[PDB]
Amino acid sequence: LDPGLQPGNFSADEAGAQLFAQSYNSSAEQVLFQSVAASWAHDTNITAENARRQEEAALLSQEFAEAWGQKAKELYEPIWQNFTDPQLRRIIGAVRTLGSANLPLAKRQQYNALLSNMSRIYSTAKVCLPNKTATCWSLDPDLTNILASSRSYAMLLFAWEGWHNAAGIPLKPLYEDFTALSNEAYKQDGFTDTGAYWRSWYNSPTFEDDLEHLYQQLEPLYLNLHAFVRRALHRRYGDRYINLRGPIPAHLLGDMWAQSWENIYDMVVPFPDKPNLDVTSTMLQQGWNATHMFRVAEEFFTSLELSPMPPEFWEGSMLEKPADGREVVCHASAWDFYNRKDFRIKQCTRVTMDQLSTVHHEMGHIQYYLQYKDLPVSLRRGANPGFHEAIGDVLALSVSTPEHLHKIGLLDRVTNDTESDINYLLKMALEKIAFLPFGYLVDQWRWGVFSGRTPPSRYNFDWWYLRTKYQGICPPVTRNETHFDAGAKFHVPNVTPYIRYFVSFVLQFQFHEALCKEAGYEGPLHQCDIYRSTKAGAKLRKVLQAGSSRPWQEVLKDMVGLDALDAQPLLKYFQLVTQWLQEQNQQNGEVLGWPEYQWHPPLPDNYPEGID
Ligand SMILES: *[C@@H]1O[C@H](CO)[C@@H](O[C@@H]2O[C@H](CO)[C@@H](O[C@@H]3O[C@H](CO)[C@@H](O)[C@H](O)[C@@H]3O)[C@H](O)[C@H]2NC(C)=O)[C@H](O)[C@H]1NC(C)=O
Ligand SMILES: CC[C@H](C)[C@H](NC(C)=O)C(=O)N[C@@H](Cc1ccc(O)cc1)C(=O)N[C@@H](Cc1ccc(O)cc1)P(=O)(O)O
Ligand SMILES: *[C@@H]1O[C@H](CO)[C@@H](O[C@@H]2O[C@H](CO)[C@@H](O)[C@H](O)[C@H]2NC(C)=O)[C@H](O)[C@H]1NC(C)=O
Ligand SMILES: *[C@@H]1O[C@H](CO[C@@H]2O[C@@H](C)[C@@H](O)[C@@H](O)[C@@H]2O)[C@@H](O)[C@H](O)[C@H]1NC(C)=O
Ligand SMILES: O=C(O)CSCC(=O)O
Ligand SMILES: [Cl-]
Ligand SMILES: [Zn+2]
Repeated sequence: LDPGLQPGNFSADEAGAQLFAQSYNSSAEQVLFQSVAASWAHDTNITAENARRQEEAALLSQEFAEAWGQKAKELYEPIWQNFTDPQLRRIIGAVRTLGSANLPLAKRQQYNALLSNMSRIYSTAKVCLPNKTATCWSLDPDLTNILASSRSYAMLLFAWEGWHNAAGIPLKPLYEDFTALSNEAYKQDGFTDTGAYWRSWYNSPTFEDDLEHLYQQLEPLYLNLHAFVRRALHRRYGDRYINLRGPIPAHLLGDMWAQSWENIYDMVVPFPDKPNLDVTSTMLQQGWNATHMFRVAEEFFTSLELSPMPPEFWEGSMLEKPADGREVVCHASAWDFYNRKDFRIKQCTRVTMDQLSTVHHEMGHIQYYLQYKDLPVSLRRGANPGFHEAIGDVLALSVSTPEHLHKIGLLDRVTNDTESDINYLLKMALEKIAFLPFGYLVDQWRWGVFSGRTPPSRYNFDWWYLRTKYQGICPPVTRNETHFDAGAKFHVPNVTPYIRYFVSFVLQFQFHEALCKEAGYEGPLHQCDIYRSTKAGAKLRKVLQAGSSRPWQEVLKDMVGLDALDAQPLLKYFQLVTQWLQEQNQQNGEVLGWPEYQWHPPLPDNYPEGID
């Protein structure tokens, strides 16, 4: 790539490996910077030239990783793993893994070009109306808003079917080629497949057993929530479109992927007439904008004596969807340019309660970057990716409490009684409990694809098996193997792992319990607010500053006092609504689960032409 960035002479000792690590990280910052810079230029401004520059930067990275990774094994292949320094062998281990740099140039370009094509197709896909193909809808905000607020079966379906056909179908041939190239690359590193590489980041010999054990404890909660919500949908949409012993049609839960259910809170509220805990209409009434939401988030972090967002963030970030007519990736993201200075968020922010927590979630990533920027490049990661995803969510739990919402002016009164307490915990259940099966299943699908279990001829078949098995949902229309419904979820074509979200959703409640203890708080865990707790903030600062220097299991014991992940804090948090939901399901004579697994709803009568 460039002589200055290539490695020189180092001895085959542990002492030389320390010198090797320092020279690697120094040159790496420059390589990562141009790569992240070119990705930013593309994702905020999607064109052919920016894609070309993106791919050109991707090649240089692979050239860098090859030279240093090849030189690492040359010097340290047999002797590494036997070093006394835990931090060193972690760094050296990551360096010898070349990834897509194991491929020849011809295949490197194919690998890099596929990523850009899959990314381009996903973010530029549109849904046009069939009769008057003029006003085509994008995913964000148009289809997102339709799925959130529309209560028309036909309209919801048209949006769901349109998006899955638009994104999915053209992605399939490209995703097949990527999977083969990805496996070829990571097999030369000694992994069975790419999936095995992804799972290794959690450095646990019994990882799949642990996750499976956690979900078994969490399944009863989802089953009761599922049943209760199914009953409410039955009353709304009727006996034809809802089967009380079958799976719920996947377009009715208020979300394109049915990943979180908060948008149907109004339909399923236990005790209505009380102050609406969805503060979205108040935000719009008071005139909240994107800039307000990020600053409200920032203030929460600084109240814990964590770092404020630097000048570069406010200068560089994209906090609203451009009105220039530009084509942008609207999926929210948090950016580290590896120059210990430039940090940014790219978000097509809408003024809504769930977006306010998304803002917190994205700012949690940034806060992480800010806390470990002084560490060496290889250690600028979370203890595991799940830690990175859980920081912003932990604070959001405090923020969402009716007491805190009152303090920031979004809720006029909170009568502390049993009925308000059930209203809130159900709302949080629709956000947190509903997601668990989806967070768990996405990577199970991908682990099967990478391992060869799920060939192209079974992509959709295996996707909907897992969707039905875990979420208890069915496709609102018939699907075959021309469709590729997994590709209609951002993370699949953008090749970024999803298991971190299941880990994060379990872990954020372990964190929340630990911080409320250190805040000196007592009483029900779901009414805790760590706002302005410098003591709780000093606990968070230490884990964030650790980065990836210490193994996540020991980092977790210093914080929570336990070696591993644990479902108890999550169960403790929700206990009251769990008992309440079981009570209600028994009184309604509900069947938990979906015994009629084959059932699918019929089409609307004049769909699509006529209904529009
Ligand atoms: C809303 O109502 C709930 C239910 O009554 C309140 O929970 C109760 O809060 C009080 C005061 O914080 C807790 O008192 C504490 O009890 C422990 C004993 O475990 C004691 O060591 C402390 O010194 C303190 O006296 C009480 O435990 C707690 N009840 C339960 C069942 O957890 C809640 O505080 C109310 N929320 C608001 C904002 O007023
Ligand atoms: C093109 C660069 C990426 C956008 C970025 N990488 C860098 C070096 O800034 C990155 O992976 N950021 C992670 C948050 C994250 C970052 C690092 C971690 O170790 C873990 C999480 C992130 O923003 N994830 C988001 C989803 C996402 C993930 C990857 C993308 O390319 C785009 C969006 P979120 O989970 O907040 O919905
Ligand atoms: C979007 O990217 C394109 C390039 O892919 C940018 O277009 C160039 O802009 C520079 C700077 O003004 C001009 O000198 C070039 O003539 C343009 N080239 C082409 C091919 O159009 C464009 O500026 C970017 N848009 C934004 C808002 O940054
Ligand atoms: C896959 O399905 C395609 C379209 O689906 C069919 O027609 C639409 C309008 C709906 O009525 C739906 O229920 C039907 O299944 C077919 O055109 C295509 O041939 C199918 N692909 C394969 C390989 O069979
Ligand atoms: O809602 C979020 O952003 C957190 S869950 C991850 C996802 O979006 O798929
Ligand atoms: Cl992950
Ligand atoms: Zn995230």
